[PDB]
Amino acid sequence: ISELPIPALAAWPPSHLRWLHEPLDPVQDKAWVQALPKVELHCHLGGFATHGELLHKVRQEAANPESLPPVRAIPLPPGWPIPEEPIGLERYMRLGDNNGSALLKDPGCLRAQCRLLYEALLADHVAYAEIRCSPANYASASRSPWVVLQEIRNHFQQAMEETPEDRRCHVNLLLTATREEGGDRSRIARHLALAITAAEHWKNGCRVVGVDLAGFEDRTTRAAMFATDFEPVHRVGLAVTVHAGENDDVEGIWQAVFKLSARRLGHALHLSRSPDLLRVVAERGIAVELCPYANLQIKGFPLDEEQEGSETYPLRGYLAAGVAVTLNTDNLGISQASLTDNLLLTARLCPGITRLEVLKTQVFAAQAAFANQAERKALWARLAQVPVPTDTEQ
Amino acid sequence: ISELPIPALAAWPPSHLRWLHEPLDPVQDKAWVQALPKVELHCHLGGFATHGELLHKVRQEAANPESLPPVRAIPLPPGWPIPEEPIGLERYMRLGDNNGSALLKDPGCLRAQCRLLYEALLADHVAYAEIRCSPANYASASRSPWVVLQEIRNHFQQAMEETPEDRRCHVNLLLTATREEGGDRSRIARHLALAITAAEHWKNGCRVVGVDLAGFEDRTTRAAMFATDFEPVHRVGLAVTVHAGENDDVEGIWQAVFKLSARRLGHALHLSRSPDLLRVVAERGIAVELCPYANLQIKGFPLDEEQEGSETYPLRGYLAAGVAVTLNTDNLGISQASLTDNLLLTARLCPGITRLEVLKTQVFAAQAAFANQAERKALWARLAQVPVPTDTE
Ligand SMILES: Nc1ncnc2c1ncn2[C@@H]1O[C@H](COP(=O)(O)OP(=O)(O)OP(=O)(O)O)[C@@H](O)[C@H]1O
Ligand SMILES: Nc1ncnc2c1ncn2[C@@H]1O[C@H](COP(=O)(O)OP(=O)(O)OP(=O)(O)O)[C@@H](O)[C@H]1O
Ligand SMILES: [Zn+2]
Ligand SMILES: [Zn+2]
Repeated sequence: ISELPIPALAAWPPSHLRWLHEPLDPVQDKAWVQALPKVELHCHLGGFATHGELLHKVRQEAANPESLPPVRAIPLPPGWPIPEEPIGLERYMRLGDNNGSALLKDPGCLRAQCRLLYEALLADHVAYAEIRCSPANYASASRSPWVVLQEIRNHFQQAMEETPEDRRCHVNLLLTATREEGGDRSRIARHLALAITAAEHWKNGCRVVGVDLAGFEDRTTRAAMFATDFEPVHRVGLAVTVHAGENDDVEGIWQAVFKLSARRLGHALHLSRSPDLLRVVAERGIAVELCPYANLQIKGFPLDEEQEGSETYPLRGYLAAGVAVTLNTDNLGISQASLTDNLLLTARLCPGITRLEVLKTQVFAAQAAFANQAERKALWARLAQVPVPTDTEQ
Repeated sequence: ISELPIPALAAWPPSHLRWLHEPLDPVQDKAWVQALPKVELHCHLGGFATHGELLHKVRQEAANPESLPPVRAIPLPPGWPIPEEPIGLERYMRLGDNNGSALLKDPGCLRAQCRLLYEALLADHVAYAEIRCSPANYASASRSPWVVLQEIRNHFQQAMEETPEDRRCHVNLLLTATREEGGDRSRIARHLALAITAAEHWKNGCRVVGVDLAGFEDRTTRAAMFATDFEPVHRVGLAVTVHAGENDDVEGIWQAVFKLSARRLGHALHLSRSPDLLRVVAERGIAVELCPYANLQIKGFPLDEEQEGSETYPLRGYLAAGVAVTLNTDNLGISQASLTDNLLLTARLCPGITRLEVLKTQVFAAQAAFANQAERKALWARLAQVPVPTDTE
């Protein structure tokens, strides 16, 4: 009874505890996961409303209809959101080209983008969310990166107050310090200085809690970030996550843990290959952020297999090894899947994934979130309200 | 009830749950604290038997009795274990000199030091212990520091194997860079190469799990530590622990976390006066090792107060701030107190400390231990068996 992730599970009757240990059903437990309080740690602001009906809602409320770009032709791959074959990362970023840099530069569009995304987290029962944005991408000749960040913060801080404290999601912001291919270390300096300033401007409500080192790949300009000077970042309270995408080495991961002092790892799908790194990543507490849909589409994994094969999703292996694994959505729009579909696609990606392990990935995320003491106790008190099962008759 | 540390406490009757939240009593709770499955993270091998009956049980086992040095007369202060005035740190170390490097160069005395200490951990109901030692301090012209360490390891492993699994204390070894370091980078290089080699020799039973950078408290050896590459230590899997304490050098602790990648801080008593550093130490999980008796005897703290002041023992503040705080013995011999007596003294150091806060320091210690997945899965299964209270009210 001392292996349950939350203390409230121990106070259940044996009928339900026996139910927690059976495999998750991706066709019947759709309603139990939905009511579950989730925790999002990898969500990109500029990828929420990329195509469909939400893209029109964002483009409709623009403050400069004349400035809005035309909606270019972005055809989704067939079988979407489960493509016939993977599409890659470069070809995956382009599906969200109807929204982002060239759309959200409109102050009006940014309001709907930040307010429609909060309504998508609330609908999903998210209790905590770290949103990732690049304010320097949405700036113009009259709106500096600090002005855009001011707006983004208060757009989420406004939605957070118009919501009852019982169902209120808590949104925090991560500044994606992108390793620009075309931009130089000037871009990094501005990004790291913007987070250090924001990391002390706000102490309550929406806060800038860390920096996301996207572009950690490209081990040719190695690294323009391992020069670092990240010590100011560490002394102001900020936390570092490395967006280890599009790469299959282990040396970068080693240097992110011990030179960058990173606390989370993004899309670290090849950790089991090196068991020495896997043991360190599990004893130091480093958290691994996995995105089921975004990974099945960029990389592609076997679906509905009946055995843990060689090329299977590493979620179950990570859990066995002790790694603190979390499940996220990456791009809500670009992947067309909410935080519930991703936790339900796990049943088909990892054969045998128990529905108790789902609660473990949520308890892990609750410990890997860059929240403060007040924010944690409010998050812990909301995951303690785990809903009771739906179908236990067999 | 989400605040309960141990999932097993959720299954207690509502009558007892209120008992936990009541303040601890350093007298009537002895039987309950004495039976708690405890975790030891700061215990020195060379400070176990410095005086008394134990000091002679060790000397009476040396293979070369004639080689034993004469038993000096070390006068313990009056009041001891609880002095009416602190004796400083340098006096504290000299207080134990009938044991340690001078005595434990004999294979017979060393064998009786690693087995009498294991009997003190069992008598105290310890389920996990990390013991720190300096093999190079006990080496002779014919006994290499690796020969000493290989003997120390097998004395504990042979003691652990002879005890039933359900009552067995798991002992792990930390290699300590002695406080007299920095002089030569040759000795800190032989020290880190011994741990990298030991961290691969043994993968089961008693293991070398980390290195303890003592002397960090000094400035001429803290730069030698910052000039030495610790990267090979991190790749092997060894963890790093640093001694804080008398030196209230905030800059030292900052660099020990982000340069040496330290996971634990020893005697970090001045963290509250640095609110910025107390947030990083409380959000990253860095654990703080506190020694209630070794801290009352080296620094001195108010006892039996009624309400918090401005200089009381910071264990209450640390816990509120979210810091992961552990309680240990430091030197079990030099201080006449076991792990049970250090937990009970917190009731006098910290006014109003709750019986649930005591059980938290043992869950914090369990998460701070440098044990692996197998060791951890067996330590949780022993902390979950928390004894039920005696009176209940
Ligand atoms: N999968 C990924 N791999 C690498 N970098 C990524 C990835 N996803 C996002 N990024 C980085 O995040 C930065 C911010 O992207 P975001 O999704 O917030 O929208 P955006 O800046 O409006 O988009 P874009 O530049 O594609 O039009 C991008 O510039 C890119 O550097
Ligand atoms: N409070 C402390 N602060 C700093 N260093 C300490 C403290 N207590 C012990 N040490 C260091 O711990 C190291 C190991 O001490 P231990 O108790 O194991 O005895 P020892 O070194 O074998 O004994 P001896 O000093 O008789 O040779 C010593 O080198 C000492 O420098
Ligand atoms: Zn991403
Ligand atoms: Zn010590």
